[PDB]
Amino acid sequence: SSRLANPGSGQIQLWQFLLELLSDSSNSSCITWEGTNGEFKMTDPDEVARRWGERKSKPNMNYDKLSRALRYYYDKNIMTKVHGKRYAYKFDFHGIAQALQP
Amino acid sequence: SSRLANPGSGQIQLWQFLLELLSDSSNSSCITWEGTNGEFKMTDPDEVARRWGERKSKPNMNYDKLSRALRYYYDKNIMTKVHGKRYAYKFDFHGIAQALQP
Repeated sequence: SSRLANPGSGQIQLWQFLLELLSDSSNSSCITWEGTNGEFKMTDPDEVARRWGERKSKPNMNYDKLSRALRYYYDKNIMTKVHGKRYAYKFDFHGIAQALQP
Repeated sequence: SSRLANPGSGQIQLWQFLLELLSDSSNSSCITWEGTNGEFKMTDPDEVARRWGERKSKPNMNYDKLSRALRYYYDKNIMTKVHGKRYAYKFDFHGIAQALQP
């Protein structure tokens, strides 16, 4: 259900889009690794939502909606919110490993 | 250099082979998640090496050699050994995320 797409594809899912941005340190002004395995923070959440909007060509993509989509992963063992930090989330390797299986 | 292959492929790299086994809990008698994001343990290292040997059709694959190949990741920000535990290693999300990029 949460499935691997081709990198840079329009069909990519949000979890894998975020990993794509994280994997290039040059994006750190909008999204960056925290340092603690799998934790990341959106230093510019609106720019993250803008870029997700552009990838998906969804009009009116905004942080309200991105945060709704992000909420959907908390049940899927893909990601959780990090409490006490601003715009901070943590990937779950255990759900991510399955996402790479057929 | 550490690159994504097709699941179940003979051309798969060791890091992704291990994730494949981890992703199916039924393999826990030889290899299983520890619970702490990305940490895993080989409950039967010889059976892990046997299965890697079978995938790769390498004769005389054994734990000595697997542990040599595993050593190669400690420089690549893919994996490190967990000290104080038996046959225990930890994936690094930061190197794994790049492994999914072109």
